[PDB]
Amino acid sequence: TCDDEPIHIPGAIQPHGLLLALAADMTIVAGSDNLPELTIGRSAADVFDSETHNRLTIALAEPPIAVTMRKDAGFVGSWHRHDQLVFLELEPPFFRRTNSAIRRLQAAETLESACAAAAQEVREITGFDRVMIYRFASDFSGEVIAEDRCAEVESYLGLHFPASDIPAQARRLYTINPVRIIPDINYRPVPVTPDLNPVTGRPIDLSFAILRSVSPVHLEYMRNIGMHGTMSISILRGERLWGLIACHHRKPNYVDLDGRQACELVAQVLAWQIGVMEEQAITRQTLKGQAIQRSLINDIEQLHDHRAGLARNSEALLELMGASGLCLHSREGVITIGQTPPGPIIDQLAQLAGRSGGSELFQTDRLSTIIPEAGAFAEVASGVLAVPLSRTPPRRVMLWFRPEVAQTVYWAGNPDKSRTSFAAWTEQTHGRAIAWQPHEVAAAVEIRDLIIDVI
Amino acid sequence: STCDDEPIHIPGAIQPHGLLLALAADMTIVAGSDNLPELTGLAIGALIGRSAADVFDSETHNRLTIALAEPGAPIAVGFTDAGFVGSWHRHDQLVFLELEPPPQAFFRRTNSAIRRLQAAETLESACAAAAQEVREITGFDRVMIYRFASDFSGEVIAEDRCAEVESYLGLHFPASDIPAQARRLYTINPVRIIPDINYRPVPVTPDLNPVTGRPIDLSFAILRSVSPVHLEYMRNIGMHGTMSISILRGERLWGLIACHHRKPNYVDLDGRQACELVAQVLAWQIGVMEEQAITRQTLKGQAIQRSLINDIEQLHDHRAGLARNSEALLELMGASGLCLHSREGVITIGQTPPGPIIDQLAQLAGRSGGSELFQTDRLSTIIPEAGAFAEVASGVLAVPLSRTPPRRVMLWFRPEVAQTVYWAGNPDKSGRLRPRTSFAAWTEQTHGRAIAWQPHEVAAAVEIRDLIIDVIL
Ligand SMILES: */C=C/C1=C(C)C(=O)N/C1=C\C1=NC(=C\c2[nH]c(/C=C3\NC(=O)C(C=C)=C3C)c(C)c2CCC(=O)O)/C(CCC(=O)O)=C1C
Ligand SMILES: */C=C/C1=C(C)C(=O)N/C1=C\C1=NC(=C\c2[nH]c(/C=C3\NC(=O)C(C=C)=C3C)c(C)c2CCC(=O)O)/C(CCC(=O)O)=C1C
Repeated sequence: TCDDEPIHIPGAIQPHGLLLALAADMTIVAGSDNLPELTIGRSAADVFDSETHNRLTIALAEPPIAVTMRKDAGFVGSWHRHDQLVFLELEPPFFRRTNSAIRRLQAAETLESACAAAAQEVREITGFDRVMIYRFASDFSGEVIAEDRCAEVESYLGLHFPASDIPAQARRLYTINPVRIIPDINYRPVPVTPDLNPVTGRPIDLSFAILRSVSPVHLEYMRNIGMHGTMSISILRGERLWGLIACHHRKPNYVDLDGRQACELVAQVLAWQIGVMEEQAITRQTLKGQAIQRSLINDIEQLHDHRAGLARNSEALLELMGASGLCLHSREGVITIGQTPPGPIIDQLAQLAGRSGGSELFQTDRLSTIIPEAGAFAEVASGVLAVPLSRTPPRRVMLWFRPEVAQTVYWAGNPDKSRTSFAAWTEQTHGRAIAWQPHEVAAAVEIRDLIIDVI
Repeated sequence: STCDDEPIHIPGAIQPHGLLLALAADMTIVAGSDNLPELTGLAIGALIGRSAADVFDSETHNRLTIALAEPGAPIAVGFTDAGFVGSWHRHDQLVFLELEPPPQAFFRRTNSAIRRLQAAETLESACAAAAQEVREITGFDRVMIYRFASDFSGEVIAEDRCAEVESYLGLHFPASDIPAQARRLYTINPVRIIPDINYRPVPVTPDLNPVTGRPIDLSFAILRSVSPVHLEYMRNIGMHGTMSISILRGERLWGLIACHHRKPNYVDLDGRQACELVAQVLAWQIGVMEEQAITRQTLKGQAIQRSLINDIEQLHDHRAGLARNSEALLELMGASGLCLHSREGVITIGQTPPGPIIDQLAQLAGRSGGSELFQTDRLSTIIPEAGAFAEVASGVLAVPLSRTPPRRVMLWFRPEVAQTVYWAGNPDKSGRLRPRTSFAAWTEQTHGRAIAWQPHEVAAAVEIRDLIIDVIL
């Protein structure tokens, strides 16, 4: 039921800032009940006097911003257009550092040097007590991979977390609204009145609201963890939530707007910088690589036909990919090399192969989670790779697999849930095989590219 | 073409607008700008061997000592208590140090246009945005952006200039105007500013690396003296103040932000600090728009691909099938005609040349450069006798279907277009070497060229084979 809470229409905001919803050919309609007080539906040309309405409205009408109360203070004006009406949020009220951190983020050589640099700067620009960089694995559980922190605050590096610490609907949001901050986690929520879209006749969609009332479930989270000031930035490699810059603080802390814009730009930089390294390991490997591969190709290219060619040098080509066993799978011809799974090799994997192929391949570390009955066969089938020969179908799919490996994984303790406390706790992990990056995959691809020459 | 020979990293001099120091590990300053006599009282032969701190403030002394600790600019050199600007680096094995004379509103202007380049939907909407922003912040009379071609010749593809400033837009430039070595370092030294071009260079004394047997490598120098030829160049062009930024898409010199000014003009560190970022942000978008278009070409190739799947499912000869779909799929990639070359069967669909298509193009095909393709925009160039059929075969694109023997070949043909390109020059008219005196645009109209294939159009053909294969199962 975790992916079921509707967080985007919460009908409230946070007390520190105040916001207004207006009718677009500008008159103002639906009000946040955080701002009527220290300053109901109303006509919009009716804001500070023409200085901050008019010039700021025309810039909003045609194509950030800086903004007369009884109390006479000064606010920050951020906005956006969404579900067809005009939003406007208000919160209370250097350059070298930013560029030099790009300049350092550009020279960083390894994926760790990229992140601990990323982690480094956005702490030095929010002062936050802890700035962790959080990569998602495929199952979208995570691991804090690098970390930069003030002393005396507990350290969470190399630490795995449930996928559940941020649920499914929460994640589209961070895939589309790329940044979020709550300064005090014990803010008493101040409602929006009404929560009626006057336009679409239903609750106030508060999606690109950065003042939005947040989940009490994740409020429960930070009174647990004991950090009362928190912000994050999501990391987007091609519309996919790759990971998160999760910032923390023992005490509440506000980061002002142009101060929060810099934080994000860093993540964007890492979003190529990672993509830089994603691709130069992708060609550092195809080289060594060719030297030995091309050899046992000409040894499989002793093709009067292939099995006497391949399986003669398969005991060599098996050693390439951690091939505990493999299988050839044509609908008619299934050929095993090495250690064999028998019947749901054919139907429960090839149908499993190209369906939701998505034109990309299928690889998995776990099978008892992707096909439940693989649990009995973990000793030879705990993890599986498969490459289509391509149309859906005949879709003749080749596949290599891996046995299970007993690794010990650390956790913010007991992933067994409501949660309570997150001290270090070990789980021995069964039914899991050891992974793949493309010095095996790009080998595997450059296997069947090479094979397909069997014309 | 000695152009590519002149050693430019060791001019033996720096520029007057600042002063430079060369120091070893323990701050024995080795060489110095010959205007340093006017700075501490000592003529240069006396600076030599002296220590750093004495030259300096007690404040500024320590603040460099810490910056050097980390195994990167900018400190301030208030040294005695006026304020200087400290850009440094290690190079050779010694630590260089260059010196320069003396928030928010600057920086809103940055993201306002950082996030502008993020929105840009075309290159030209992006580069009249890059060039626009560079100009808003370095106030240069003219801000051009320069595209490098395959030969390292170039083209002004966008431009922003204040009115009154004569325009070099859409103009081509020879590959000689930036010779080999300049590029070799513009790849690695991404920035250069020369603020006056009739400046009298301040030499460094000595011109010796004490570290090794060399003159002084002024590679990472912002202050290094440039070639006199490139100066006679810009007296000719009529712009007496210039700055360039290198636009690097992944360690290949892609192009250049070349700013110009009628009179001299200076850009402080911050000014061109933000500007190094603009070419950075821009080298990014170029790669996004590049690859975001590979997805919308992969888009419209959908409906008409589905066409020839149903046409090989029905006919099960792909030739019969695809060559029926021929009328459209060779418009998809704007090809004139194509041909399918199986070493056994050559079937020529639409417009195509005869018997030298076979061997003189499939033995030219891929050279067993397995990861490689083949193409041209002129074929009369490479098979000279193809000049005869240059009317139907001027450019070509051609995909293998295997490691040679089997050598299956698909190939797309494009005809000859009379396109008009123009430049300053006289690209043949390019004792010492000497730079051109006139830069008025001459037009040339080109014999035997196809339209430029893009990865845009290439990604099309690329997908075709990768489905023919899918089907053949
Ligand atoms: C299934 C419900 C949840 C469980 C269990 C849980 O632990 N949290 C749950 C719900 C939400 N989390 C929301 C935001 C959020 N969660 C995290 C989790 C982390 N913080 C960290 O510091 C680290 C790792 C170092 C993790 C994994 C983060 C970072 C965020 C974003 C905000 C922040 O910076 O803390 C969330 C959304 C609330 C809302 O937007 O209304 C929910 C519902
Ligand atoms: C055969 C010798 C040379 C001829 C002729 C010539 O024109 N240049 C020759 C050698 C060098 N050129 C150097 C630098 C340089 N050249 C250019 C060329 C252009 N500038 C433009 O604005 C445009 C078009 C709009 C072109 C085609 C540039 C940009 C530069 C760099 C400096 C700048 O921004 O003006 C050069 C290097 C000198 C040095 O810096 O050491 C040499 C040797």
